[PDB]
Amino acid sequence: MKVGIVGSGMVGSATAYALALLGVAREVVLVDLDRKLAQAHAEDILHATPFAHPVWVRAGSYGDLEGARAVVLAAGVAQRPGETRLQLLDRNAQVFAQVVPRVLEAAPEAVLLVATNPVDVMTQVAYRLSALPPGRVVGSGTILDTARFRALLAEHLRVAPQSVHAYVLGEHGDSEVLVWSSAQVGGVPLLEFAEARGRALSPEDRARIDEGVRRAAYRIIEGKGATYYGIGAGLARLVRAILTDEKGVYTVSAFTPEVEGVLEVSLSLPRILGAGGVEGTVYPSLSPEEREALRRSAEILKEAAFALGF
Amino acid sequence: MKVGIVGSGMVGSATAYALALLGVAREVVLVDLDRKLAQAHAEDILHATPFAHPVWVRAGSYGDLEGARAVVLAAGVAQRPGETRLQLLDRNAQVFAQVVPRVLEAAPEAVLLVATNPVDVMTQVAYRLSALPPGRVVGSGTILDTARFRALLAEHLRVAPQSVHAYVLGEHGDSEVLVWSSAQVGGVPLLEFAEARGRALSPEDRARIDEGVRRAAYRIIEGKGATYYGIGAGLARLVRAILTDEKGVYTVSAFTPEVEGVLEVSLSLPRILGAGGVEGTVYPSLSPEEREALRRSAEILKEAAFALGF
Amino acid sequence: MKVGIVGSGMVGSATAYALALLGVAREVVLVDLDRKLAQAHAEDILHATPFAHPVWVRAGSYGDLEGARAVVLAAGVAQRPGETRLQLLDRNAQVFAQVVPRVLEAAPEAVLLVATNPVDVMTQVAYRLSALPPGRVVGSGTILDTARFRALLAEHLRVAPQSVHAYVLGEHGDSEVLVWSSAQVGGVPLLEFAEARGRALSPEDRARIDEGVRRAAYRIIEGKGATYYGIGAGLARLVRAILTDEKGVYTVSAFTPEVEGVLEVSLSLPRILGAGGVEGTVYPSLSPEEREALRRSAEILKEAAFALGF
Amino acid sequence: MKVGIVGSGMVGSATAYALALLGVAREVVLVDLDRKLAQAHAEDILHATPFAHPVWVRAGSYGDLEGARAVVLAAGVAQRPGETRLQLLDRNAQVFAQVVPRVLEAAPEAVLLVATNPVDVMTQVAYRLSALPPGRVVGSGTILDTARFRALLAEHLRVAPQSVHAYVLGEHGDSEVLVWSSAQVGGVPLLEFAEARGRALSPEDRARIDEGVRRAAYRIIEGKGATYYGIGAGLARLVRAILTDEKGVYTVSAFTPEVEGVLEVSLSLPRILGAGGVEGTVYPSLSPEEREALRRSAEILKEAAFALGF
Ligand SMILES: NC(=O)c1ccc[n+]([C@@H]2O[C@H](COP(=O)([O-])OP(=O)(O)OC[C@H]3O[C@@H](n4cnc5c(N)ncnc54)[C@H](O)[C@@H]3O)[C@@H](O)[C@H]2O)c1
Ligand SMILES: NC(=O)c1ccc[n+]([C@@H]2O[C@H](COP(=O)([O-])OP(=O)(O)OC[C@H]3O[C@@H](n4cnc5c(N)ncnc54)[C@H](O)[C@@H]3O)[C@@H](O)[C@H]2O)c1
Ligand SMILES: NC(=O)c1ccc[n+]([C@@H]2O[C@H](COP(=O)([O-])OP(=O)(O)OC[C@H]3O[C@@H](n4cnc5c(N)ncnc54)[C@H](O)[C@@H]3O)[C@@H](O)[C@H]2O)c1
Ligand SMILES: O=P(O)(O)OC[C@H]1O[C@](O)(COP(=O)(O)O)[C@@H](O)[C@@H]1O
Ligand SMILES: O=P(O)(O)OC[C@H]1O[C@](O)(COP(=O)(O)O)[C@@H](O)[C@@H]1O
Repeated sequence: MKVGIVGSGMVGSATAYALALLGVAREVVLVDLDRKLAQAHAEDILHATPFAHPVWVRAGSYGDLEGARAVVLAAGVAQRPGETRLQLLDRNAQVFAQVVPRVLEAAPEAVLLVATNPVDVMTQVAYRLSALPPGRVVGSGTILDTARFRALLAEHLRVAPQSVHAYVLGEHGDSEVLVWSSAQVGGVPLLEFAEARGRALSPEDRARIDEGVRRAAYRIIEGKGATYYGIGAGLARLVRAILTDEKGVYTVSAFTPEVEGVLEVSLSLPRILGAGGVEGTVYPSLSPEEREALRRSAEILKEAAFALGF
Repeated sequence: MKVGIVGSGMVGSATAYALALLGVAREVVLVDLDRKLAQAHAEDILHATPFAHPVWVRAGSYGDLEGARAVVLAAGVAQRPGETRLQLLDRNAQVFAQVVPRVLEAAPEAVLLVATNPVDVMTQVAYRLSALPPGRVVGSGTILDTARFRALLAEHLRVAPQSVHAYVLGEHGDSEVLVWSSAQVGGVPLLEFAEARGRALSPEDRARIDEGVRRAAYRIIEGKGATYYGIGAGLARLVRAILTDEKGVYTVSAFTPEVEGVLEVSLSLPRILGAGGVEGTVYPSLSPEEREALRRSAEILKEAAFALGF
Repeated sequence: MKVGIVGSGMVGSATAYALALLGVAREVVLVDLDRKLAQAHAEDILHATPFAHPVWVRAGSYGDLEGARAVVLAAGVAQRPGETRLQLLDRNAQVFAQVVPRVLEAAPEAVLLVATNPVDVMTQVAYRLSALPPGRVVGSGTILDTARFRALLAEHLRVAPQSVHAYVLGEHGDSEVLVWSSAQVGGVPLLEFAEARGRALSPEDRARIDEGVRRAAYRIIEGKGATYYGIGAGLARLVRAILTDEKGVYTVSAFTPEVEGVLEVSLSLPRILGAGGVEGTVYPSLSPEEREALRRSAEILKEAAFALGF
Repeated sequence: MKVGIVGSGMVGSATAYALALLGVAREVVLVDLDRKLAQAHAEDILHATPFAHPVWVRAGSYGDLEGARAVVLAAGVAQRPGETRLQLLDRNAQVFAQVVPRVLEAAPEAVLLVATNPVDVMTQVAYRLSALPPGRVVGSGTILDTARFRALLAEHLRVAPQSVHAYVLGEHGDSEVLVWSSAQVGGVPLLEFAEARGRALSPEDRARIDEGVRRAAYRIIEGKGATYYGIGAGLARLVRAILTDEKGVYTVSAFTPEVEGVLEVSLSLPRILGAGGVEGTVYPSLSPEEREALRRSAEILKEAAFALGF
């Protein structure tokens, strides 16, 4: 099987690295405007393969994406001093108007996995331009925020992250919704589990954890300039779910007909991931405060998309 | 690291095979009264290692368990031509009186993982004889039952079993409790999830599944004569959690001070598993019906233990 | 991807178990005349999946094999007391004459992996009946003998088997050829490495090791009746190489146009294994003594396949 | 188990990333003068864990290395504009003079794995300053050059790199030695194997491959600015060999008493890797030209180390 990655920057390359180390696919193709950049990352990653799994890693053109079961869109415009959030959005939408049709021309049957930020709006753009069934276009969404939420809770509880069933929904950003209400561990309410563990989650602890998730990216960027290991692994995990027709449940972004009264908007909800991309959407147990948060998050994304024309 | 397995029958050897294939430990030692048997299994598994991971698989004596972080107790007696079950229960308790002291004498710090049936009572016996803290003695318990419940639900919902958070508690027997009330998928009640999945769980479906779990072993024995693959993988999973100090949550058996009223009895509950064995016990959200069922199970188990004198 | 296994005995089930534990394929189908048996094993293995990877394990008929990229042929051998060598052969050959066309009818593109013994003769038989290119029909051959040679050398040298580059060629039987002449570790001749390691291989050690390989199966059977863990892993590994189009080198059996003179004979040689089965065959450096022993090995097999009618 | 990494740049972080994704150790500690850099990388990697294996990833000080079984030394100062490699070497040696004692103060029994370049010289420095047994100080050496040699050959032959038994010895640099003489695939000499595969290695192909290996870093740097994925996977693989007491053979750098008549020099040769670091060294079959090449490489490295006072 083959996986394509358009945009060979830190995110696209870290993603290829994860796919290689975990042996998700026999072939990985990197495509970038800067051909020398993609070739360098590709050789660097190919050299890692003898230590792990045989994988044909190479740089290429859109045409080289032929036959790919999934293509990760991690292409973005370089940020500069004095660039509002909207200015970025417009520029990246221009990038996608070029990339999407070019990718689909070479790999018409590929599932598109959107990473470019703002991921929810870009997922909407990809969806509109692709003219494919809604589920064929998936955005990473809050899959990384959910991981962050689980990792911070795990550190507080001294339990493996994978045993912490907590979710983050809505916008991958400021208005995201941490679903404390139905969070559970071992089949019991999170707060109740924490107490039993002797590591109760006080209101102070919860506010601190909220900040940790919400300000996660900002803090990482402050220390190293950009984030990429976390998303790289999240993208690789989603790619594997797709290539293996896993039918696993993840909080990812996709075109949603209606959510809390907001129509035609892309945001994250728990969904079933398989060979055709998203093949099922679930609407979880939300408290009133959470439903309110979700509505607001959806309206924010709806207006951002609308202003752009999608 | 080293893992020991006392009792090289189908269960014990199947566990060793899974451990080797997954490369959980650098060394696996098999010990059995029938040395030819243990040696045959050890060589057969050793021959599989070049296809998987480097593991020194070998047969030996109790002294060869020295240094083992975990030792699986899968040693039991063969049923006689015209004997009952309580007959075996006493016979096996005598095996443990020989095995336990000999094990802890060679590996004083090892965590004991009990597989021998009846697993719950055998766990309490191991507990009494070991003179180690409660958590150091763990029984497979309903770990396999929980696995069957998720597998059956997975087939019905067409989702990965790992995405189905449903548990089976109590006795690893007919009095086990299927926790339907708190079962969830994607943070949604099981029934509601099945609904939105277009694969609703009718009263009949639930009844058919409930029976598929309870009669699982019976059905397999009818066609195979015994079960080993399922439990072998479960035991290997638990050994891995222990060696890596995972801190993962599983439904396993352990000496419990108080459960739904009953006192000092070994039964399954969701517990945190790590280097010291079980290091935390929690009680899931149960319905009135399930509570009563769990109490009955505990009472039933308490009575059985007392009778043997443990 | 789907993998099929015909014959749910100990070999067939152990192979399925390894495939499940390693998550090689999303679906594994067991097919066996003894329907209850295949169902018992399928169920036992399915229950292990929640501990490893999501795999749809089930029992079924030939039609359920459609889409399978690889089908393991492990059915036959059911010798009667007093029954002759050839007599048993004819009975197996007949089984194959019925199984092969039915499997290829359901999955025409599937690669055939033969396990039934005598594997070399049964591989030639499946080859003639299949009407497919020579590489589409692969036999386990000396895959296990090679693993045994490495394992025993590994124990003597105290190094990982994967670092011992030694092979066993020819027939998977008494005529097998242990290639001592060109065996190497770290790019150094075996004997020269052994000495540098402070663990020289005396003529006594070699004879002993040679005996440990040749009598491997015999010794295991004395202890537990039959072998299956070693071959189960080997088969699972070859299936993985095929499903992932690995292009890895293994000593397996396949119809061979010419071997040291003998024409049209099936036996083991280092071959490149990929999605189309074997796609390359080479002859390692052999010493006069090894080359001659291989020729006689090819002769025996040649005569054996003829007498049978293939 | 715990692994420490001093130097949280791209190499150090990429290494921690591979370790986390592969679940090599339960705990990974990143130590860096730039505290915010190490914290940001640690959080970014911690966030990837829910998608793979539970690993406590964190930034810390030397005291946090306590109990570490292995500590990767990837520390180095940023090169100044116009500064030469030799001038940079002096500064990095001073860093080691400070780093080595601190590491050993906190983790006296740890194996030190050197990554900072020039790796052979820095390994010699680490060795002299450490005062530990020779095998306890290991340098990545030519592990990556060997990987590159195999990757390039694999692409030419269209076979898995792990099936290509070729090595690169001596200096991790311009004088490195490509051991063409004893390189083999399937027990067959490399050139002979290439012919059979129908992809012969012409003099021109061999020269191109030599340049491909020798100029690999240079070529990646001109496109990416630096290399890190390849070495990150190689370092992680070595760490794993150490923690599991693998006893695997790899081409790595370590203090060598005598090589081609050159005394007390650090360079790469095939070695056995286990819990104590390197526990055995062997000398591969070398042609006259390779021996000459190795001698020159060894002389270049001894002079280089001697100039620093090591
Ligand atoms: N979804 C998440 O959780 C998440 C996490 C981290 C980063 N991101 C986002 O992913 C994007 C990329 O980040 P990055 O750090 O890798 O940045 P870079 O490191 O800026 O990566 C962008 C690359 O895309 C390439 N590119 C632009 N147009 C292209 C085109 N038309 N065709 C092919 N390649 C093209 C560029 O040349 C550049 O190398 C950003 O929008 C970033 O904000 C998302
Ligand atoms: N926990 C579960 O869910 C589960 C699942 C399947 C089987 N089991 C149980 O595991 C046990 C073993 O099953 P099995 O199929 O391997 O049976 P066998 O095939 O009956 O295995 C028992 C082995 O223990 C050995 N033994 C007895 N005393 C010993 C001693 N003192 N020292 C060393 N070895 C000793 C015996 O020689 C025998 O080979 C049974 O009690 C079975 O009911 C439990
Ligand atoms: N082993 C190999 O084959 C190989 C391959 C590629 C790069 N490298 C080498 O690894 C080194 C690092 O490369 P990099 O790309 O990560 O560079 P960076 O990205 O330059 O990494 C160096 C980091 O170490 C930190 N540091 C310096 N002194 C320290 C000290 N005294 N204590 C704690 N931390 C300290 C610095 O703050 C810096 O962030 C270089 O010497 C590079 O040449 C080796
Ligand atoms: O804790 P449980 O109920 O045994 O579930 C464990 C399973 O949960 C998972 O973390 C998935 O959880 P989610 O479905 O909430 O995302 C798996 O990775 C893991 O195998
Ligand atoms: O010891 P080397 O030369 O680094 O080769 C190591 C590789 O050898 C293998 O054991 C394969 O050896 P073979 O090609 O002889 O079968 C791989 O599993 C392993 O990755």
